[PDB]
Amino acid sequence: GEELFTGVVPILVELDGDVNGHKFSVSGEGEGDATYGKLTLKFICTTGKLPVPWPTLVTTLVQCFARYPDHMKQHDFFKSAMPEGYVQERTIFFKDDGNYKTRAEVKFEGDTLVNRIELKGIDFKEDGNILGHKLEYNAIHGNVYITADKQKNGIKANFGLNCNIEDGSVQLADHYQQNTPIGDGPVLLPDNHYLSTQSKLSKDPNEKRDHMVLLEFVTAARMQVADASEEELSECFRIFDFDGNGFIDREEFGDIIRLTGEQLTDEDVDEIFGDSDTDKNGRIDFDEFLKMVENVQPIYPELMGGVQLADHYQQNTPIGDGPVLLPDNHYLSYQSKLSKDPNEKRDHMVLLEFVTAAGITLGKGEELFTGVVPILVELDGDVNGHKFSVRGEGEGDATNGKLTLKLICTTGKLPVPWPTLVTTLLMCFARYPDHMKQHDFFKSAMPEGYVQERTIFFKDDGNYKTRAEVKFEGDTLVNRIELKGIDFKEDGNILGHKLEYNYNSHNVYITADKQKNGIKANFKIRHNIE
Ligand SMILES: [Ca+2]
Ligand SMILES: [Ca+2]
Repeated sequence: GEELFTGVVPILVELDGDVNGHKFSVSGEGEGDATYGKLTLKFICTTGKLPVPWPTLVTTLVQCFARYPDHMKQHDFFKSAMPEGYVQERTIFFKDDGNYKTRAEVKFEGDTLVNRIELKGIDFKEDGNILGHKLEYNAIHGNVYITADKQKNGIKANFGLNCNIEDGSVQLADHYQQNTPIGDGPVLLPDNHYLSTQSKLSKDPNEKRDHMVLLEFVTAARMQVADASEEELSECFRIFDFDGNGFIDREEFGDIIRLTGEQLTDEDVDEIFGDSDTDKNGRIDFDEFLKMVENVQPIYPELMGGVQLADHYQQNTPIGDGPVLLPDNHYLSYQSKLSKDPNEKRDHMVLLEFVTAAGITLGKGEELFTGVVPILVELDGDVNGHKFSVRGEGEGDATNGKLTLKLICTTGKLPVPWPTLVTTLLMCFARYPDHMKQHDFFKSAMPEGYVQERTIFFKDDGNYKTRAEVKFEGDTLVNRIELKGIDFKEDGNILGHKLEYNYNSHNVYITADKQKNGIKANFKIRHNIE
């Protein structure tokens, strides 16, 4: 016990850095107010031009200023180590680039809180997104998951931080953190929890040097099921239970836990599954899931926090009278990269989709997709009376389950966010493994093609109804769509444009519909809000 953080405390930050031999120094000053979770800092590069983007360094450049609510004061390791302070060490893995390693001492000198850091970066690409300065200068946010490290009298933390790339895509930085106290005195060791962190980056008009003004909020939180509605907990469970049978099995848990962060091995996954399946029946029931949400703090905040759910109900029917393949149950694993063509002036979306068939253990018109195949996409839509059109082109590569599209709004400004149309705007380009080729309805209906219909239910907002014909005209695969949307809120997340420009991974669970000579599927899409 000793909260030197009752009122407003002055901060000093000093960083000495070396990334791929490019050395630099940063100095910062400002103030922290713990009782709100508020930091205000200005940082100067004192060595001229900073050889990495400012937002890569935000996390390195004072978690002692977090606001711990009254029910969590006994979980604040950071303040408990003051005034002698703590060592903070990290490794930060930039996906498809290099890594930073950092060591800092955070402590009081007089009445000023000081963060002193050495940072070493290696194996960066000289023209990747970091050394090539291809990151936007925006705002970053995330949740820092804290667990006790009893053996060092400290804490560990892990989190994935996303920063926007200039092309509209998203750069992942995987953080592994360790804190240990400098002095010998007692410290608070916490239950599992997280810091909700928002960072706002701006410039000072009156500063010539390379620099960053930072406004940051940090709030401690701990997920408790008692703080969520039956509806919210049901939804969360259904993300996991994507085959709809009412229980979570090991294959399901595998895929869906890996959406909470990139940091889990097959063994971590076996361990959490084993610990959550309290009666050892090989499935996680609803009650077991409730306790697993408190035990594994990332589950709810990462799957459902700041997320607009979109419930998809889908049906596919052949256009021709020819024989088709009606599959056994299975799913399509989807990953999606959204970006922007820097030379297109119209409102548009570049969409890259990776699609592979899974979920059956090894335990005719396919020939048309051997084959890089050109695509045409045409959508005409009406949402709450707002008319629009999209027209696009690209290519599908079935054997790598890859497709690329550029999609243009030809009616000016698109009155809904582009991500709400991703599922509407080519399942025939899935890669079906060799043991599942007899389960690929989509290719089997080509060249005459299939009708794809859906209803999409945006939680606490309106719905889209869609009908598309997917077929070959010549050597071009064509998706033609009508969409009708009703009962949207004019300032909800769709018509108010409050959805981020990125996309999560999802599994589409497919079952046969023998009575229609087709298939159906239902899946939940998770759209990030802001
Ligand atoms: Ca299930
Ligand atoms: Ca069980």
